[PDB]
Amino acid sequence: ALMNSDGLTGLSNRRHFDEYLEMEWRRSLREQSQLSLLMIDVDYFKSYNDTFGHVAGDEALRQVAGAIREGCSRSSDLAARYGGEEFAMVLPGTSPGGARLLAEKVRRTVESLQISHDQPRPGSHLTVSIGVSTLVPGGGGQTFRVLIEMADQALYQAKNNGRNQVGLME
Repeated sequence: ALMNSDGLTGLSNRRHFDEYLEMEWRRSLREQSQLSLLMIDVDYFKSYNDTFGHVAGDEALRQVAGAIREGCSRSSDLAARYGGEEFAMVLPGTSPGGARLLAEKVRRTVESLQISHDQPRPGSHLTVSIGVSTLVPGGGGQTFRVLIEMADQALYQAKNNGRNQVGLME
């Protein structure tokens, strides 16, 4: 077993990520500071594995992890593979605008890989959709997972508005 990382990509694993996110949520709750989150998801990944095989798939995920840690400039940022082709990045102290720009950096860096795909049509390249959320944590029964929920809602927006794009929550 691995304690903090993902075997395939070498990024953080889900458990390590969730724990960090909860600490940062609570930090932001006490500071009343903005906490942003990216949920990043390879487009047409099912088709991709079916057509090119799980080895090709794994190599693609590895390259995407590379794109992702590249966007992971600042020490306080943390990137994980949440599961399958789903990744996550926490961005403490990051405004909606800053979160969105960084997601665009990641999105473009993924396109720069030029990984050939035949979706949405022959001659295409691998892309990611990204949901961005940001919140100043509040009172009552509101856990850190609301931030994930918001990003996942943003992710649906991006996925249903044509993919290869960033969705936004607020």
